[PDB]
Amino acid sequence: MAFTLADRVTEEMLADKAALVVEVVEENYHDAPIVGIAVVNEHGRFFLRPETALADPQFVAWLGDETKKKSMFDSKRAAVALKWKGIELCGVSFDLLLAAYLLDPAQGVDDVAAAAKMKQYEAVRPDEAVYGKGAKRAVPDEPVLAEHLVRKAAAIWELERPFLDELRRNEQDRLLVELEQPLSSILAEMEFAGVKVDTKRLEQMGKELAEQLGTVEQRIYELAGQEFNINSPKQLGVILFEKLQLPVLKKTKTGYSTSADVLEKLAPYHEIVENILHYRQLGKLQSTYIEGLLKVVRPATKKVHTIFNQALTQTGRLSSTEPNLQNIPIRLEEGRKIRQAFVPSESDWLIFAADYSQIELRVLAHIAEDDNLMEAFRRDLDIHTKTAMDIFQVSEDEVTPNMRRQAKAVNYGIVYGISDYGLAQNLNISRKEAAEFIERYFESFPGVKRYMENIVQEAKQKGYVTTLLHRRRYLPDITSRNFNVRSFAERMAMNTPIQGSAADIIKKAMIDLNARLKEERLQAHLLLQVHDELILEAPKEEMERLCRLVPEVMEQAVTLRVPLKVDYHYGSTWYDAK
DNA sequence: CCTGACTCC
DNA sequence: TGGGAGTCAGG
Ligand SMILES: Nc1ccn([C@@H]2O[C@H](COP(=O)(O)OP(=O)(O)OP(=O)(O)O)[C@@H](O)[C@H]2O)c(=O)n1
Ligand SMILES: OC[C@H]1O[C@@](CO)(O[C@H]2O[C@H](CO)[C@@H](O)[C@H](O)[C@H]2O)[C@@H](O)[C@@H]1O
Repeated sequence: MAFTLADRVTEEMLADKAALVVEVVEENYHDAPIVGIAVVNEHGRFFLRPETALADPQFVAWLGDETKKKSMFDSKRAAVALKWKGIELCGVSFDLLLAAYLLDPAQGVDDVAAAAKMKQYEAVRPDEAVYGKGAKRAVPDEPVLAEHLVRKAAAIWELERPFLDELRRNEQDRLLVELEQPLSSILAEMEFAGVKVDTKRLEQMGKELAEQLGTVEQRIYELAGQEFNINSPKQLGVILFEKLQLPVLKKTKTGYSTSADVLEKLAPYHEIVENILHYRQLGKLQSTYIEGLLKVVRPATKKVHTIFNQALTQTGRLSSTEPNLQNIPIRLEEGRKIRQAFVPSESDWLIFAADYSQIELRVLAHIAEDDNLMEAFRRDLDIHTKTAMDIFQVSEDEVTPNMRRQAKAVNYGIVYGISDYGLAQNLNISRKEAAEFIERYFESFPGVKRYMENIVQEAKQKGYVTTLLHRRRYLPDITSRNFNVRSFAERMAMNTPIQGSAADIIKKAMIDLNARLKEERLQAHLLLQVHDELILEAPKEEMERLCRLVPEVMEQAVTLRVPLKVDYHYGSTWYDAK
């Protein structure tokens, strides 16, 4: 494959359509080096040294010109790496990573060669083959690097039309061009902005937490009558089931289980299990949300810059890494205080948080077209209280707080394909009763039962299920003769349209919201998405406007057979936005 | 490296 | 024997 290893940018490199590679080899692309650039267009194939091209005013103009269209793979990686150099990338019209992901998330496409494999294109090597793995990873010599980047650009160039044609075939071209590609740009902005962190506060928390871990630890050794590694399920298992001879409720492939559920169930036998559960909660706060977080905060700006993986989950959700900012504690007050350390990036700005209320159950109502469930939402009746009345067969007055929490377990459990066994184990109740709860649920919401049956039938017939905005998931195990393998696929068939349609909706909301913020020239901007909620920061002056704009945009992103409902709060820290 | 903890939706 | 994720310590 012929290409020019160029020493300067020329006009023919700047055509109004091109495949572009802006190579960042570090997995975490924030403030990462760009090791090489390739361009393929109608006029030829070119390799450019970053030091050259990125200092060349014409090439920089071209990159930032939205009418000069680029086809790329993982344009967010390039856009963010470029942002860290103060260079704007616009005009990305095709992203091969996002296209491959929409066509089949199960393939786990993470490099151009893997995408190319989908169309039997083989004139390009896998990245791991060129760079090496683990401790062996290195940028090769220029001629080897140059050929690799050009081959990746040539592949994107040849593969664009084939991928667009299949997407169009699948009714997924708009999903790519109108949803995922614009979202990619919004996520790039979010990641690059980062979130500001009050490190003094975390370090203090860590100091205090270290004291308490030592206290709990020593008390556990007292109760056990022995020292051991409490963070070793293997050692813990010997203490519990051999030394203290507590009952063995469950084994894993490797040995005795010490899961939270098992330890909870052992509480009537020995008090130490409650101490141990507490110790492990504290240890995770320390290791992950104090120490782990502080490791990744940029010391001069005190910001953390997550990476949202847009092409990973099997249902269309994002994930968040290094650090994961989608699993910051909230359920326990001690852990929830971590959120006091997430603060606005400017003086006199505030954090604004908006969350969909029960979006999965509303989506289930919509998709199952169950009159009873639809009506409950149409009238905004508390769905957990409703399900309690049905599964316990009582009037609204007689529903105790605990009955509501059990009904809640049923409501989400049904959405996740739970069995009477799992429900009984989760609520620690009789399995006979758990079975009754489920039978009563289905008797009360017959449309949901028909949905579960129908969607499993559809998956068997088509080989995949689909979401509201035409995302798909293939389920080749759905007709397996093996009960376990088939059962798992059946649960995926039932859950994916629900979870994935919810993901579709919040993504569209993010796009609609950014349009409105820019439309109104507000300084407010998105910081995070946490599956069913959006977190922003803005000047304190803008709260009044956001209180109106943010929920309206989120609620109206799509129109279902039931309303969508959005709650929202704001305050001086993420913790206080409640 | 994998497993089994913890955390979130 | 409930869906979708990431990180950490221990082994
Ligand atoms: N028994 C339960 C309860 C909750 N969840 C989950 O944890 C998430 C958050 O649940 P939650 O906040 O409690 O939902 P709400 O309906 O809003 O509860 P509530 O009305 O009391 O505020 C859910 O999306 C679901 O993934 C679950 O898996 N099993
Ligand atoms: O850049 C995000 C994009 O890159 C991929 C590889 O193509 O994932 C890589 O980067 C992730 C973010 O740092 C890492 O978590 C990872 O392990 C690495 O392979 C895609 O999966 C992702 O969408």
